[PDB]
Amino acid sequence: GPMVSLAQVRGALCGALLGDCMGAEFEGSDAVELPDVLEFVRLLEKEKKAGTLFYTDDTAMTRAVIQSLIAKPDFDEVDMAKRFAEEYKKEPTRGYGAGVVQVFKKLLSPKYSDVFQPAREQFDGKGSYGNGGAMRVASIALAYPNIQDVIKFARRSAQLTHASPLGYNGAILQALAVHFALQGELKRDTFLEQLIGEMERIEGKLPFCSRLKKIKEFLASSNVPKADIVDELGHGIAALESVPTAIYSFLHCMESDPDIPDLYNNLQRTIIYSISLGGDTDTIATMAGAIAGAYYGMDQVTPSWKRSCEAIVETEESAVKLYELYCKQL
Ligand SMILES: Nc1ncnc2c1ncn2[C@@H]1O[C@H](COP(=O)(O)OP(=O)(O)OC[C@H]2O[C@H](O)[C@H](O)[C@@H]2O)[C@@H](O)[C@H]1O
Ligand SMILES: [Mg+2]
Repeated sequence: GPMVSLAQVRGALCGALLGDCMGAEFEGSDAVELPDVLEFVRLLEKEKKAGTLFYTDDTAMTRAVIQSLIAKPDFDEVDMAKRFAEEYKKEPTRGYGAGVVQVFKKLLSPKYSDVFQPAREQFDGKGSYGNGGAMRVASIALAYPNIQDVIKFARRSAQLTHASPLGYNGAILQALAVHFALQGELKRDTFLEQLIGEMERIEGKLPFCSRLKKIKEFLASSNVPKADIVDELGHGIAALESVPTAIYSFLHCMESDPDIPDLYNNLQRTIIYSISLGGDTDTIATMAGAIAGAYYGMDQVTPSWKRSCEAIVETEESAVKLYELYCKQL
């Protein structure tokens, strides 16, 4: 349908920033109540001062990825690794995982010449199964039209910290989700078909595909409890329990949720619903918000919501530069 607009590249970046900043406020609290979320959102819209919400590691790594792609459009993983590690070093308290810290320490030492190696040594050679690969990967889909490029650069961006296939395939799936959200206004069943299609290839036991199948099920039900969603899809720091959950959040909120006032637009709905799931609300909201931002575009990123976020202005700016990458690759 559409060729991809700047509105959609902005959409996706602001969506992710929103999901980070807002979901951070409920993170690690795993009983979250939708009433608390709505109450927070109302308070947010009335805030007199701007920039009251600070972003976390999710956004910090995101901006590193973007500065790398801008600087090295061809994709330079050494450059990207350098940016990750210096970002960590500049702002180490933004919320990073306890494991991934050790990667940044290693990459910052003279001791390593292979940038993938520290990630390979995580957890006894098995590598991290965490969602930190996925939480930052969106920009790959915004910079690279060609799905092949999206897959291999998602893998490789992720592999700088997440050496387990659980870790890097989560990053691929989340980057795919954004890719297809972008390519016109796809229908729910087509969107899933695409994702199952690509992940059956990439994976083939079949963890992500089975979660993705589980998702197909849930969208054929109506009034699915949050318990059931959390039970099957998860709401965890593990990529396997967050990426599919974020994807489900996005698809669900294409339609009305009886419990969320219809005066909230689709992207708002998506963020509110993500946070209501609890767990790692931060990373799930940032991922779902990126998919939703790519799909509905900037028009659903409301002035009252976005003015609350740290670095909103810089985010909007960076999207123009991402957009130019995208346009170059066509
Ligand atoms: N293979 C493994 N073996 C044992 N434990 C693991 C393994 N993989 C992960 N863990 C556990 O997973 C934890 C995180 O793995 P990390 O690779 O540090 O971090 P991230 O970048 O994925 O970020 C994950 C979230 O954390 C932040 O809030 C971010 O904002 C994300 O929301 C470890 O400390 C382990 O207990
Ligand atoms: Mg975080």
